[PDB]
Amino acid sequence: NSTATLCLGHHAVPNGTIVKTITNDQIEVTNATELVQNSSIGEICDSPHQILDGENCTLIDALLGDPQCDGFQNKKWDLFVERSKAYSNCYPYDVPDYASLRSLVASSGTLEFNNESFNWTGVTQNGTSSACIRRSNNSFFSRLNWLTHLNFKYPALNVTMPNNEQFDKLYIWGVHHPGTDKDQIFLYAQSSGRITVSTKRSQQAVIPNIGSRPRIRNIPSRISIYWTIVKPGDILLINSTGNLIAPRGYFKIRSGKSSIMRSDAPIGKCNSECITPNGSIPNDKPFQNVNRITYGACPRYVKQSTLKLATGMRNVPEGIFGAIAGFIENGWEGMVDGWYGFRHQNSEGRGQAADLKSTQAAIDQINGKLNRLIGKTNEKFHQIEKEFSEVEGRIQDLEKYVEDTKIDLWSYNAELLVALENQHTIDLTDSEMNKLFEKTKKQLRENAEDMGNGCFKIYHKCDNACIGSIRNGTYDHDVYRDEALNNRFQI
Amino acid sequence: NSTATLCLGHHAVPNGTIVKTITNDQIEVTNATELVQNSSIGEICDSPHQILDGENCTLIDALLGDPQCDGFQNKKWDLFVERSKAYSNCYPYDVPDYASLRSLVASSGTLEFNNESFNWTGVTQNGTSSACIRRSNNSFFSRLNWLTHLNFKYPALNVTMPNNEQFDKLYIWGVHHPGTDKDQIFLYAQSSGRITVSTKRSQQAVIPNIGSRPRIRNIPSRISIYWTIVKPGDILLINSTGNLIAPRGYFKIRSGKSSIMRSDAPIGKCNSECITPNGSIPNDKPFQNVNRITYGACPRYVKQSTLKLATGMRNVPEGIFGAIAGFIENGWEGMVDGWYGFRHQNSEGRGQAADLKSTQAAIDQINGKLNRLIGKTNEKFHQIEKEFSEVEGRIQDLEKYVEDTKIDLWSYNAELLVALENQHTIDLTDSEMNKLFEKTKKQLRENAEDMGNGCFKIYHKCDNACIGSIRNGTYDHDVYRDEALNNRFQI
Amino acid sequence: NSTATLCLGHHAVPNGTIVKTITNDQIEVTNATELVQNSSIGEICDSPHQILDGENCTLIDALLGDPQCDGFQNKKWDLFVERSKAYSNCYPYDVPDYASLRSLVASSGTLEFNNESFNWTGVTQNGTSSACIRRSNNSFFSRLNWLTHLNFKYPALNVTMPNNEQFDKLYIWGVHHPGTDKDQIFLYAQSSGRITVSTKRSQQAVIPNIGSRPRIRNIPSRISIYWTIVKPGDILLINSTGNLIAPRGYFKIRSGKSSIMRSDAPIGKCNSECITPNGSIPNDKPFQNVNRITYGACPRYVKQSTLKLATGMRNVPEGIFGAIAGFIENGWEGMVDGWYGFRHQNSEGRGQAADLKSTQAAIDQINGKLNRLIGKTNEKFHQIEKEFSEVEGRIQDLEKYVEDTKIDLWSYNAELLVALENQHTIDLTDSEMNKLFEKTKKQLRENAEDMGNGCFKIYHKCDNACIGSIRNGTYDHDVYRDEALNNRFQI
Ligand SMILES: *[C@@H]1O[C@H](CO)[C@@H](O[C@@H]2O[C@H](CO)[C@@H](O)[C@H](O)[C@H]2NC(C)=O)[C@H](O)[C@H]1NC(C)=O
Ligand SMILES: *[C@@H]1O[C@H](CO)[C@@H](O[C@@H]2O[C@H](CO)[C@@H](O)[C@H](O)[C@H]2NC(C)=O)[C@H](O)[C@H]1NC(C)=O
Ligand SMILES: *[C@@H]1O[C@H](CO)[C@@H](O[C@@H]2O[C@H](CO)[C@@H](O)[C@H](O)[C@H]2NC(C)=O)[C@H](O)[C@H]1NC(C)=O
Ligand SMILES: *[C@@H]1O[C@H](CO)[C@@H](O)[C@H](O)[C@H]1NC(C)=O
Ligand SMILES: *[C@@H]1O[C@H](CO)[C@@H](O)[C@H](O)[C@H]1NC(C)=O
Ligand SMILES: *[C@@H]1O[C@H](CO)[C@@H](O)[C@H](O)[C@H]1NC(C)=O
Ligand SMILES: *[C@@H]1O[C@H](CO)[C@@H](O)[C@H](O)[C@H]1NC(C)=O
Ligand SMILES: *[C@@H]1O[C@H](CO)[C@@H](O)[C@H](O)[C@H]1NC(C)=O
Ligand SMILES: *[C@@H]1O[C@H](CO)[C@@H](O)[C@H](O)[C@H]1NC(C)=O
Ligand SMILES: *[C@@H]1O[C@H](CO)[C@@H](O)[C@H](O)[C@H]1NC(C)=O
Ligand SMILES: *[C@@H]1O[C@H](CO)[C@@H](O)[C@H](O)[C@H]1NC(C)=O
Ligand SMILES: *[C@@H]1O[C@H](CO)[C@@H](O)[C@H](O)[C@H]1NC(C)=O
Ligand SMILES: *[C@@H]1O[C@H](CO)[C@@H](O)[C@H](O)[C@H]1NC(C)=O
Ligand SMILES: *[C@@H]1O[C@H](CO)[C@@H](O)[C@H](O)[C@H]1NC(C)=O
Ligand SMILES: *[C@@H]1O[C@H](CO)[C@@H](O)[C@H](O)[C@H]1NC(C)=O
Ligand SMILES: *[C@@H]1O[C@H](CO)[C@@H](O)[C@H](O)[C@H]1NC(C)=O
Ligand SMILES: *[C@@H]1O[C@H](CO)[C@@H](O)[C@H](O)[C@H]1NC(C)=O
Ligand SMILES: *[C@@H]1O[C@H](CO)[C@@H](O)[C@H](O)[C@H]1NC(C)=O
Ligand SMILES: *[C@@H]1O[C@H](CO)[C@@H](O)[C@H](O)[C@H]1NC(C)=O
Ligand SMILES: *[C@@H]1O[C@H](CO)[C@@H](O)[C@H](O)[C@H]1NC(C)=O
Ligand SMILES: *[C@@H]1O[C@H](CO)[C@@H](O)[C@H](O)[C@H]1NC(C)=O
Ligand SMILES: *[C@@H]1O[C@H](CO)[C@@H](O)[C@H](O)[C@H]1NC(C)=O
Ligand SMILES: *[C@@H]1O[C@H](CO)[C@@H](O)[C@H](O)[C@H]1NC(C)=O
Ligand SMILES: *[C@@H]1O[C@H](CO)[C@@H](O)[C@H](O)[C@H]1NC(C)=O
Repeated sequence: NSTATLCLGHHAVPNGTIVKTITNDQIEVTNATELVQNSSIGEICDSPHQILDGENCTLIDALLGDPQCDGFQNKKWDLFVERSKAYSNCYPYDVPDYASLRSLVASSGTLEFNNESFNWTGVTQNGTSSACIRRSNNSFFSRLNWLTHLNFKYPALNVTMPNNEQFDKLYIWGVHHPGTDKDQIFLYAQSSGRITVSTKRSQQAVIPNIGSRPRIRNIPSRISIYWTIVKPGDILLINSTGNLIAPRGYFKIRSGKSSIMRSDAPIGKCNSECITPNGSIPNDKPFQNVNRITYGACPRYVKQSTLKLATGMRNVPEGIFGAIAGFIENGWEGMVDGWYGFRHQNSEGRGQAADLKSTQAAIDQINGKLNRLIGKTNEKFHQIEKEFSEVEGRIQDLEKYVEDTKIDLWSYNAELLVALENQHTIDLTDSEMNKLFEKTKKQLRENAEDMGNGCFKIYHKCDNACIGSIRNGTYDHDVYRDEALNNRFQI
Repeated sequence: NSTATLCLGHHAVPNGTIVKTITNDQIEVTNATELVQNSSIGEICDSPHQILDGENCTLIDALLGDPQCDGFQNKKWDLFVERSKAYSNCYPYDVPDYASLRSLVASSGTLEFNNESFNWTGVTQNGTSSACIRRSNNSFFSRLNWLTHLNFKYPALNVTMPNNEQFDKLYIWGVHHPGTDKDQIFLYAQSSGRITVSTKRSQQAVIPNIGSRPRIRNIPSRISIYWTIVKPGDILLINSTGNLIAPRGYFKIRSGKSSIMRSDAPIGKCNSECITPNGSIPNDKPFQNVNRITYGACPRYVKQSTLKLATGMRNVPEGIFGAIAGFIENGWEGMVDGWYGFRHQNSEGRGQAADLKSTQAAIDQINGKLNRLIGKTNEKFHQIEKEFSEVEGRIQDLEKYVEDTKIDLWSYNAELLVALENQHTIDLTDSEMNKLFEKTKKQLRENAEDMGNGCFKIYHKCDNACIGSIRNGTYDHDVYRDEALNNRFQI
Repeated sequence: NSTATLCLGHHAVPNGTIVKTITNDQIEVTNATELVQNSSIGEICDSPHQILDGENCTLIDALLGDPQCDGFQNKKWDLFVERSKAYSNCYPYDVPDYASLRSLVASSGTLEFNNESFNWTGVTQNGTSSACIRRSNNSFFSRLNWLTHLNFKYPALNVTMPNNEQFDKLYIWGVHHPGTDKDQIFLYAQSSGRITVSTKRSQQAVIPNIGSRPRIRNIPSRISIYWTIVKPGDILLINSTGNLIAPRGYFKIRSGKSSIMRSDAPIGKCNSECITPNGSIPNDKPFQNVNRITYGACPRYVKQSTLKLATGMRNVPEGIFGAIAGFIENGWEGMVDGWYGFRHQNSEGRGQAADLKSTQAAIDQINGKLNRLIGKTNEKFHQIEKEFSEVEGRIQDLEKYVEDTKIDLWSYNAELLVALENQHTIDLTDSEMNKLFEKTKKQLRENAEDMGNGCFKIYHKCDNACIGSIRNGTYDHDVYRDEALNNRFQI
């Protein structure tokens, strides 16, 4: 009562959160934040990326000109979205290395088509069919020109088209495989058939194959689709003695941030940077567990479903410096205006006051970590395919291995980051507590002794103004030293 | 002698181990554990994975039905093991994209075969040869049907088989390349030859090639092998005007954890989760240096041959807090019952006692690290090939680049992990020493002074019970304070 | 004046450097070092790697024997350098899977050619042309043998060459595609044409294709190039009924550290381990931002343009322990002979002296980090291509994805490394300051008090020798204790 008590302490909360550290699988901190995005809003937002809903059409079909896809002529996109309900409703076709054509078009991001006046003298043009109905009338692929005999003849062709432009030209064309020699003759006069299209730096030579294939919408014949790119100064040369499905011009081909994604998520009227096939996801967090397939500024895909980053000190209700959860027995739930503070007992009563500077010092360091982690995601656009409908073997093994390797390495980085950061956050908060204790100890000089539990026995009368002077660093120890020394060193 | 001495200290061992840290390439700790598995027991354990020793046969040969491999019919496996002594002893064949077929079968993990009744009217069946001897009699691939002319004719074929099942069908078939036009005629009547097998979504068209190839076991002709997968609702259509080696049915194809590995390690009767081509390896450690090729729950392959994780404090025989290898000059080899402790000298003699709580605190943190690192390996099954017998160029460059990239990134993670963990382990053990010293200092209050080497000069008579009271935290400093103050502050 | 003052402190500089840490985006340290190499000297040094400047020739052209490339016969290289000004000046040719052939030759690293005596009876040899002029005379590819009819006939060929050597043989050959049936007849008698070259383990069957292609230097015909590798015990068998461009022997094929790089950097007379297409770069730093394409012992490519590693303490002009930028208000710019030191004031004046041991302790730890980071780069030779002139789709997507994945993971490692190291460097330097303060405090025992700003009020007369005794650890506190106690505990 000719003394006072001044206790240093830290807050605590009733609702702590369990986090992982380097040394401990489960340690409770006052607060934490989730680093793995685990949910989607279920819609693909139409902003800020130019979305193109394929709806009933695949990219290839819109490219070829299946009547169902006429509304897609000359469209551009940042992301083309293919629905699984999609289906082709024209002449049956295949594409050798389909995936590569789909990819290069997707990545180009435009269906811009220019018509070119090819010299088809000696042949019938605009071939038409019952399996490809447009406006209730028999039609064909809008971008392709089906050549047939004219007056029962079909001469050799040797037509050229030069690229005298400042850009690349993308040609799409194909070969017809009739189901019967009857049809071969009926359509092309001759029995055989041969197609050869060349440039200065390439040649693709195709030999038709008459034969039966299982009928698709009642058609047993097939078209095989091919592409060739012609650069400025180069020339397209197309030779044919049969079966040639002719281009009507070229597609502009670009390089940019365009791509394509398989999804059945509906398009919504909203704005979100990151798109997955499950829908758009917020990109505030650095990691996500929604889908390895993403487009835009996205958190990185990891295996974990949750990773909590501590944003507060260890919670001790009721560190390397040994203050928090050490010589200070527990935290103060009644301290809600700061993280660290003072409790005192003197002649005028018992009080509690937060220390702002130590509180702010810890908060700033924690916000420093958050600043490095939150809202810093990176943009990816066209990548590789990561889900597959058919067995292909080698190349598919490689593609899957690459993505699995990547994911394990990112999942490792995420796990280690959080464990290291959390160990460090618990240590820095213990350190700020220790610094406050140490600073106060030095202030008191010979006027007080450390009771070993964060409390100082102050060996002189110390009213509220006196305690206040200690808390704001204006305590003059010389004023009380004589009083304190006599109380300390007596019998 | 009207005083006592109490010294704080830590153990040390005669046999220290050198580890790496962030700041030091070679620092000695009391104990460490090896994180890189560097040895195999030389055998592939037959448990707990279903092992299939190919012995004399490659997977493809067991698939085709080389008489040598009859015992393999309809077998399943988790891991198929190909021996290098393996060799084919039937009709000479090649497979275009051999590696992809080998892969998809390996990954499927079953040789389950169902026979199908194909309508081969107009042809001779069960063709047979001298290069493929079964039961001492001329035979052929058990799963293939060699068609030849019947009565010197060989009509067009147009046979269908539909998939009306709930699963995929895998068809294996092939084309015969006779060495002479003589043989072409002798076998198939006609001079030419043509094979076309189709589904609703595919077509593979093959044209035979008569010609001589260097004789393998005296045969200059060859079979080329092909495969096609037919899904539910789809149909196989096979057209042929020559040279068709016919399937006798389909293989069930599955998806699972199956794979294949090249090794000459004998199969042992033992249980081990992780298999390498050198033999099975323990998977307690997180890393391994045995082989980049693995199967099962395996440590990750890294380049280092050794990485030691400190599991004890710095060894100081004869840190950031400056206690261990700092103001405490050395450790105590005579302390074998704890890591940290007390030595005293008083009127009753000199003694040493371990402090359990500080010892346990360091041990728990170290076990926390071990828990994150030991026995936590991850399962990989079918991957990519990582050793190659032939030059292939581009794709092989990519496969090698991917694995080399992966390995360097894991080797980096391993190196950094151990350096960080070791720096931290040395620091946390120094910290526990410091906390014990600090706690003891506070206990003694004004009754003792810090001599600067971890020892306290206690300024009062302190018998064994008194020293004991300090060690178990029951020391009442008020009892001795008058005695201590008078001894401290005299002349 | 019956007292002295002894202040503990650390240096500071006028020219600090901003670095990143875990908790702070911008913190000033006394010194830092750059970890990202951002510049090239613009030349490719001809040492210590054997450089081969392709100059006007591509690797393939030197391989085939384009007259322009005669000087390259049988050359070896560590790194072949292709110039963009390069051009072919012989018979127009293409290579299917050009990139794979270029790669395997590059990786082999030799143009060693042995001539082989093939039995070409029944044919004319040494075919020659106007598009391939050597010594002012019509010539051909030096390594190829253009076969034509002899006396208007051209029999079937069935020539063998066996590998009875201890090494692999690499055969290069090709097929001629005449522009007219006229030329086909003129050159090869027959109308058709067929080439089939085989080994015991392979067969490549080619069918020529008569037709027009856009003329390259006035030639509309083309040669297609192929390769086959024959191992010891195996045999080359080449059948042909037309159009065969024959090999004149084989290339030795090796395995080693050879590769190829596209660059327009001039070759310089200098020595540098690391080569990029921009020129050689120093490899002292662990990372580089110059080019993802490298050869030799190179720093790793990362995205950042700069990463500064702190090599000094926090700069405080005018940490977890709270000494530097904590209870010590600022550093001393006037201390240029050490990092930590003593300032005193006594009867004889005011002085400053560096403490070497604490200075050396921090410097050693920092050099420990530098030793792990500086001059430890790793050797890579032949890798994958990373820049592309044509759209290819799938495989190119995979190659680009792999490199982009790798780069992001290394850029992550670099960013985290520096942030962790810097946080730790700032903390260890604060720790050394704290240890020095703590050690000094203990030395002084009851003779001094901590004023709270790193300074001790020493309560006795302490001349220069006395202060000196404190700095070199020979201070005997017992000598002054009576004097000090009386001054401390008075009124
Ligand atoms: C080969 O066989 C298939 C199936 O038996 C034939 O295709 C069928 O043709 C009939 C008309 O005769 C159609 O009604 C069926 O719908 C077809 N089935 C399928 C699965 O496409 C085919 O015509 C035969 N080939 C030849 C040349 O006759
Ligand atoms: C092409 O040449 C090869 C090798 O000279 C011939 O193959 C040989 O045929 C004889 C029989 O006449 C066998 O005894 C040899 O063992 C064969 N050698 C090899 C390497 O296979 C082949 O017959 C020739 N082609 C033709 C059509 O006669
Ligand atoms: C196919 O057309 C091309 C271009 O019209 C022809 O190639 C030209 O041939 C003339 C000679 O008649 C040359 O002067 C031109 O330089 C050639 N142009 C190109 C682009 O190569 C080609 O001859 C035609 N095919 C046939 C069989 O006549
Ligand atoms: C703890 O409770 C408070 C008050 O209800 C709340 O604001 C805070 O978010 C809670 N913390 C956690 C981690 O849920
Ligand atoms: C928990 O931490 C996060 C991140 O700093 C913050 O947004 C949230 O407000 C905190 N919760 C409380 C109750 O302070
Ligand atoms: C898509 O096709 C379905 C039939 O499969 C049809 O009902 C629907 O109206 C089509 N949608 C559009 C936009 O054409
Ligand atoms: C074919 O149809 C297109 C438009 O559908 C037309 O521009 C073109 O002139 C037609 N060709 C012929 C030969 O009539
Ligand atoms: C393929 O089979 C059908 C039925 O005979 C028919 O297209 C034809 O006969 C066969 N192909 C050839 C090239 O003869
Ligand atoms: C996203 O879709 C995948 C299937 O493509 C599914 O496995 C995953 O659970 C989905 N995620 C969410 C959050 O719905
Ligand atoms: C320090 O506390 C005393 C006591 O209440 C007060 O009078 C004084 O204004 C404070 N000083 C500062 C700088 O706030
Ligand atoms: C040190 O020696 C003891 C006793 O022989 C032994 O148990 C221990 O394993 C040794 N430590 C090392 C790292 O070898
Ligand atoms: C060394 O550490 C390992 C891991 O904690 C432990 O298994 C072993 O018993 C330790 N050795 C000694 C001698 O304590
Ligand atoms: C495997 O083949 C060798 C001959 O190459 C033979 O000696 C051995 O008995 C065969 N093993 C089996 C299991 O058939
Ligand atoms: C061919 O042999 C199999 C069994 O080896 C038999 O089931 C089949 O009936 C035979 N075919 C003919 C046409 O005899
Ligand atoms: C290939 O060479 C041999 C020997 O003459 C024979 O098979 C045939 O004559 C050649 N091929 C063709 C298609 O003529
Ligand atoms: C495992 O096999 C590889 C060769 O495939 C060899 O380089 C390596 O040394 C072997 N490891 C052991 C531990 O035997
Ligand atoms: C503390 O030590 C004293 C002295 O030996 C002993 O009597 C007492 O039982 C100890 N207290 C505890 C709680 O063990
Ligand atoms: C600071 O200045 C000194 C003297 O000019 C110089 O040697 C040193 O390199 C400078 N530090 C930096 C980081 O530029
Ligand atoms: C800065 O640090 C680097 C690396 O230790 C060193 O080379 C350089 O001399 C230092 N600069 C000064 C001025 O000490
Ligand atoms: C390379 O070709 C150019 C013409 O394109 C020529 O001027 C130059 O002399 C050539 N250089 C060599 C080394 O042949
Ligand atoms: C073809 O030319 C080469 C050298 O240019 C010569 O060795 C060879 O004998 C010639 N061939 C003939 C058939 O003259
Ligand atoms: C290709 O076109 C040109 C011009 O007629 C010529 O080479 C030939 O007629 C065509 N090809 C065939 C195989 O007829
Ligand atoms: C190196 O070359 C690349 C283009 O290949 C260029 O983007 C980069 O800026 C160059 N780097 C330097 C340091 O010149
Ligand atoms: C310590 O300092 C004193 C005072 O100058 C000096 O006489 C003595 O030689 C020093 N001791 C050592 C070991 O350098």
